Amino acid sequence: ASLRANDAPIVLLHGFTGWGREEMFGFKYWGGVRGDIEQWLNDNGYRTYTLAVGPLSSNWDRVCEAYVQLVGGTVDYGAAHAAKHGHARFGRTYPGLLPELKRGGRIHIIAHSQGGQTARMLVSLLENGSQEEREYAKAHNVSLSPLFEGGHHFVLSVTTIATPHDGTTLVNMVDFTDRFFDLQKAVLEAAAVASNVPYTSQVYDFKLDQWGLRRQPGESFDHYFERLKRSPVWTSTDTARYDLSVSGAEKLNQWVQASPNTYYLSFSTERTYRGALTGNHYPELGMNAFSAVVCAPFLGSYRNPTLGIDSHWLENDGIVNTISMNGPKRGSNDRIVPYDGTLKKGVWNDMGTYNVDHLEIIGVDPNPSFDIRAFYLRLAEQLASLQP
Amino acid sequence: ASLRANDAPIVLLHGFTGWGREEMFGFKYWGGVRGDIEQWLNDNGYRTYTLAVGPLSSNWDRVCEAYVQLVGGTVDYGAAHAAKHGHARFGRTYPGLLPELKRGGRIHIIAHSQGGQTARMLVSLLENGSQEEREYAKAHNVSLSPLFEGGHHFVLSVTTIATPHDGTTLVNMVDFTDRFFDLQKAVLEAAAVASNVPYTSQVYDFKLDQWGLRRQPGESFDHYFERLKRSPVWTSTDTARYDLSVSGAEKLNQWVQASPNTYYLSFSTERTYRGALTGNHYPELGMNAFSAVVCAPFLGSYRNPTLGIDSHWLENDGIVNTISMNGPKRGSNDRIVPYDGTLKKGVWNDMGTYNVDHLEIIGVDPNPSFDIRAFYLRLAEQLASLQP
Ligand SMILES: [Ca+2]
Ligand SMILES: [Ca+2]
Ligand SMILES: [Zn+2]
Ligand SMILES: [Zn+2]
Repeated sequence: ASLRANDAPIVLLHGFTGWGREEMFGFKYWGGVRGDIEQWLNDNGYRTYTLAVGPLSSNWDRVCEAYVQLVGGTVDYGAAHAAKHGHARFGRTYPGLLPELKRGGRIHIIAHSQGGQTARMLVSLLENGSQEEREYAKAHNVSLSPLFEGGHHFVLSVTTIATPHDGTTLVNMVDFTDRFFDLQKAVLEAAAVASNVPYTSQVYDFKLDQWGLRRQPGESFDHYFERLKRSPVWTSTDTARYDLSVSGAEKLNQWVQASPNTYYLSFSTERTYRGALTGNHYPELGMNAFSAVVCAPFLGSYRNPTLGIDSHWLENDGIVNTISMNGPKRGSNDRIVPYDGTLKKGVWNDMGTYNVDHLEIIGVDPNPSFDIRAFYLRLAEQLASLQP
Repeated sequence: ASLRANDAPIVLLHGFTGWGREEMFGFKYWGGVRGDIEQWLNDNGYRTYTLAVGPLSSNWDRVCEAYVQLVGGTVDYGAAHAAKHGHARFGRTYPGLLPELKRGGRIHIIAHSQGGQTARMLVSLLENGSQEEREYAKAHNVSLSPLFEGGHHFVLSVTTIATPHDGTTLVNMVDFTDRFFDLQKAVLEAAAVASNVPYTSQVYDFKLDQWGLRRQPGESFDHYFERLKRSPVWTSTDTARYDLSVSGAEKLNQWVQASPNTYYLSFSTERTYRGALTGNHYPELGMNAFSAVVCAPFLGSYRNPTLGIDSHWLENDGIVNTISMNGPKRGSNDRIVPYDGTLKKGVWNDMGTYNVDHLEIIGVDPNPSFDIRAFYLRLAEQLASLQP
């Protein structure tokens, strides 16, 4: 084995789709059709909790919501940020899953997809806060969340799985808007939830209290998504959509840097093959059907030489280009090193590339030759082994 | 399709930025980074020409310059106007793009931003002349341009695109003068022209002979613009700056009326979203960067109750308040009617609001979701269908 060297709990964080345990009739994002990842970890002695933040919201907003769900309180988005983007300053209120974070407890965050951007941004906020929010607060005389002060530190490690640290070219597809929401619908269907029914109960809450957006009594997911597509959580720059783009991701990278206090681990995925006498990449047998028909072919061919989107960008997992996943590179100075058997603090420990697609790595799409329980249990044992 | 009912060629007219086909070396105002709109219309059978008048000059001066660019001759600003504002009576001399117009036939004018004011003014002069220039000429025994005589029905239609018919609140910003010249600097840089380089060749000629202003070869645009800011083309009432203001635009609307023999079409643009609880408008992802940072915020929040500049004025395309675009209203009796399939004479046929910004709509800023070719080919086809 490795020997347990820390007792930090694990916290799970989803991407641009995702929801809590009570949502979606209980079908879990972390485990999908394969079972319940949190429960398996807990059952094996690794305390684990799950976060639910806005799937379409910006990394900043998600990071504010996460802090509040972890420590307890009302989501405070920052008076400056909120004035700039025109949404409320305050979101929902949470009991707090781990109030010991205020007195020295720490955590391990395991994040999938965009969750990896959100996790990085939370560590950077904890540590350095935000100069702009500090200055706005005193100038306008309003209160200020401790999150924007800096000098807090409570994340021992961040692990990212299939994260677009450098963006994904998928956002450059012509009909990206309609295709992105058809993807949402496909994930709904993997969970046995219909997109043409006005469910009285909520089932998938987008957490859009700040923008005043809420599914209406009598409205289906089809109709809701048509409104979301025309609303600020899709058309502004304060969105997941902007942060997912190669250029948006680079801007985030310019200010969200690795902390020397925190171990970073990265997992990459791929599920494509290289075509004959082309550099193009094509979806492998078994890739989730939606991505195989709709996303994988564009991802495996779109090039932009002027921007450095070359041959190495075409390999993908059906949603994100594989090269984007080992850690932030564009607009960043973080260091990335191949895992060599000893994890190191303050740099990206590239744990390699797995032959599994974007939704398979979380159980949402089946893949019987992928032993997902062993993957997560082994990751938990490594996290458990990190020196404090 | 529809049937063609006139042979009237199309003439393109820019706004408060704009330059000739051979200027800005090749980078075209009409088409920018997307291509060359005049060329598409020509290659698709729609005969088309391009005018280039003083970008910062008053609508009157532009109109006079436009007249002479079309029928040929030496520009004539009118002796009364010239002595009143203190600039030369005569400007440049042109061969004429369509001297045949002097003896019959017609044109369709498609004009963007302030070109729309200019087009409306040309039509009014063509049809009514100027009583004032008539009296002056007679009282002083001096010659008179046929432009001021009246009785010339050269224009079959005027289509406006993002025109500030009731003005734009941008002019009310605290540092409008400095920011306006930064806007010019930004359009230069979109064509790759630097503002700190002492270009020997003209590159972008402001066509300010009447005022004796011209950039000295080897003078940078930075330096030139500094002189323009302190010159009459920035400081007098005979300028674009004044006609683009709310009161200036109301004054123009008080005398430039819709002619009964001409079809007017307006296209409106918007690229902002409404804030959750402020009524304010905010720039959408994708809006050209200069506007999004420097202009759209002020536009989407500036109100002046005294003048009825309301919540409805806040929606914008990054340069002009959208409500200003469907046609003249402040100080006008023109009738404006939503398009219902048939274009009517002597009124404003409001063709709708498009989700495109001020520069995207002429191709100067990119927007892959906007099919700019089809937008122009459809319009041309519609203009070709008009019954004279
Ligand atoms: Ca599969
Ligand atoms: Ca754009
Ligand atoms: Zn926000
Ligand atoms: Zn003048």
